[PDB]
Amino acid sequence: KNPKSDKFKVKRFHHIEFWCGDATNVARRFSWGLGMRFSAKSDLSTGNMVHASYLLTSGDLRFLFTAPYSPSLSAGEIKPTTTASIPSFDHGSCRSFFSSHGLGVRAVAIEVEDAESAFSISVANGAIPSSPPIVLNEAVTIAEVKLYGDVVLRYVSYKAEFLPGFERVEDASSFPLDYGIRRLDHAVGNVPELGPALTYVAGFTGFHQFAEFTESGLNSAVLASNDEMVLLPINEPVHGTKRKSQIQTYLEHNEGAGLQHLALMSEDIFRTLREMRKRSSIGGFDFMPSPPPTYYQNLKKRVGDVLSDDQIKECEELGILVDRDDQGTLLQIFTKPLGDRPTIFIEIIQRVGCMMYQSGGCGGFGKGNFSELFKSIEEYEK
Amino acid sequence: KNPKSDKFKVKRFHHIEFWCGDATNVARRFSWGLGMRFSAKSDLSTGNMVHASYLLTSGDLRFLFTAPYSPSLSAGEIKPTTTASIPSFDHGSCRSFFSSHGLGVRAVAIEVEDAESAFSISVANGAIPSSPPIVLNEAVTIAEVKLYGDVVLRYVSYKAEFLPGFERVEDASSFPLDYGIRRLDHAVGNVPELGPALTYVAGFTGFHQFAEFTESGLNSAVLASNDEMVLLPINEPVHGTKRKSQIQTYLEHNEGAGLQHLALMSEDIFRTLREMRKRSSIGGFDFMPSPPPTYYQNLKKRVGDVLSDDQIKECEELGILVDRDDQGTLLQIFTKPLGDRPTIFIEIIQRVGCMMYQSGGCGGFGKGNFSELFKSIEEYEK
Ligand SMILES: CCCCCn1ccc2c(C(=O)Nc3nnnn3C)ccnc21
Ligand SMILES: CCCCCn1ccc2c(C(=O)Nc3nnnn3C)ccnc21
Ligand SMILES: [Co+2]
Ligand SMILES: [Co+2]
Repeated sequence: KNPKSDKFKVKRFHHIEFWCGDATNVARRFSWGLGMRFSAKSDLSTGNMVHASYLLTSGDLRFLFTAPYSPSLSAGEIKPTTTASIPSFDHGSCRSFFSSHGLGVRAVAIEVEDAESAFSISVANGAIPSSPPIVLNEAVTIAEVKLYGDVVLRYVSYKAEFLPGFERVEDASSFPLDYGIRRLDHAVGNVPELGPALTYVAGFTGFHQFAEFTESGLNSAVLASNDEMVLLPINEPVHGTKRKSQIQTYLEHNEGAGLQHLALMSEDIFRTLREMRKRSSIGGFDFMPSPPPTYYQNLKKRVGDVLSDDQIKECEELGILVDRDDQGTLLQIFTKPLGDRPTIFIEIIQRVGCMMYQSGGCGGFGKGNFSELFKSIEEYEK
Repeated sequence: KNPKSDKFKVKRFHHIEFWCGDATNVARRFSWGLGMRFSAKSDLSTGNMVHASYLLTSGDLRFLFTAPYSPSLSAGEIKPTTTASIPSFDHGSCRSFFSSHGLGVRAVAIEVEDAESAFSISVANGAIPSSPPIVLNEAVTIAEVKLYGDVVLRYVSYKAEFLPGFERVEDASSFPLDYGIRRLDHAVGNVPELGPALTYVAGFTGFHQFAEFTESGLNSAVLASNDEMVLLPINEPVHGTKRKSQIQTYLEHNEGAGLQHLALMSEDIFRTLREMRKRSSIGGFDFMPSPPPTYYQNLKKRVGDVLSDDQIKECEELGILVDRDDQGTLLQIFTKPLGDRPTIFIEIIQRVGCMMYQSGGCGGFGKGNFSELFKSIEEYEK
């Protein structure tokens, strides 16, 4: 059941912002590893004396990488006179975030009808303000509230081309990489306690529970906007298990709550994973270990309806996971952590079914793969 | 004249250590961009709870990228019980370095006969101690003194395979990239005052002046070991010029003195630059703007002895600079800055001449290219 209870008009995921120590090196690694184009910049060359910000795009997916310059470059500025293109940026907050968490997502940004209204309604409904609404060049409004840990939910609204003060990247520097990724499907937080986290976020957004999960080491639940295109799962650890909770491992290495993974939808997950796997050892991203061939021997018994044995053969080569709802089927795979710490990682997914356009969350989030991978591992020892 | 006055036995450049916020992303970017192999690691997976360190190699060139983990992972350790593999590492020093300078070189490491003797003699001769000699697994001794700014000169000596506690990288993760780079040729510091800097470094090493330079915006001089294989140039700015000194720009954006560039010798600079230029826009390194065709039209008049017109044609395609000594010829090119700030960059070089092996510094360091590039620019306006 979908009570359609959003307290303000939400459209789509807009962008994800990473706070880095060096935005250049992270952005170039991600660009090559994920096949994203360099599409906009705000930095010294555009007159920004405060922060360096580089935008990568693939389809509708927008990854922003930001790092501070020396505060000495902008010591004479005040907020009214700032050369920053993102007004919520703060040297001290950014350095504190990165020193505490390492490389990670600072902002999950959603496009709304009216960012000032969204901020006002959010705060009136319990949200903790982070950055008040600010109008950029009478064209875009941006506002931020706290989501979990040091991650903020960022509202962006446009009157009528990322942000004012960002310049389009010249095509000689913008190589048209594309491995098939097209949009952000969901963004998942890890927190120490799920109940209070859900009550807080659902409280100021009005997002409704879409799904929920629960020996796997976690409990989780998914918050969703009215049309269920903005999906915000949250995990908490389950203590006492023989194998230690990876949610707890995350919290320890991340120094508390934060964004656990970003799921990126591909229009052709086989092409995406072929392209990403070719680059894993030459600057790209590594993938989690493949499931045993038992898992794929069982796959015919569960999705032989949807995938040909040739297409299942291809899943086995690429190490792709498959799960199935009563409503749709999900193809998914997980990278190893994106940086030094065993914290944030990326999920590549593709959904089949729920045609009306495709409805959000078609096929779920892969809950069934906990059991079937444990079963497949038991069957391999044989 | 070479007074051969080293106060201790110096062998060769051993490695360069970068202090990063995320070693993973910088190391993968550098590996792809420069064609270096992932060859050793010390991190969580090897039991290091303190820092993540990844070693890249090409020929004899060794680039080390290190970042701190959360201090909470190692809060119960003390120096006698540390899981760090580099004993000079300190969470606070590393975070302070990176927050102040951004991505940069922390250590210029040279292999010596006896690192404890080298440290003792250095300090007895005015060096500022940074990390006392420490014996690792009765196999390697490491010690550090201050060089300039927050950069240290690191001594390493081996009794009889990077460092103890580092593990060789498994070949499945170690892709054998190689674009022709073979060793570090020289490493250059920028300081506010050259005299005191030279007096300090030459004082504790006994390195002798190899060369010196001086409207270009700087004054410089080169310190060299007995056989002139360890070359340590130092630059200071020249104020008042119409165009602002890039040495001064460095000092402002770096928050003081530091390492300006690393010159990497290639066994085939044409292959190296073809390979690096192919990757500039897909995660690698960008190069400084090419000199005008006038520069190459003049090149026949100065090195037509050494390079065929076909080989000069190839320099023009790749944007390679050429300078010439009375003793040898130098091919060189410069990258754009390696990170967000206009601070550290890389030079690719190849030397021809001075065959005995090749003697160090053959062809100089390119001083003649200041005039000839200014001349070539004047001739292009035509
Ligand atoms: C034993 C590992 C085998 C794969 C099990 N496995 C299945 C899904 C999944 C997610 C994930 O994608 N979780 C999510 N995404 N949105 N909501 N949630 C809760 C993250 C980490 N391991 C996962
Ligand atoms: C106007 C720019 C045209 C190139 C002029 N140009 C010639 C050499 C050079 C170095 C360099 O390599 N300097 C060095 N290396 N070792 N010692 N020194 C002093 C660094 C930056 N621009 C340089
Ligand atoms: Co997921
Ligand atoms: Co040089």
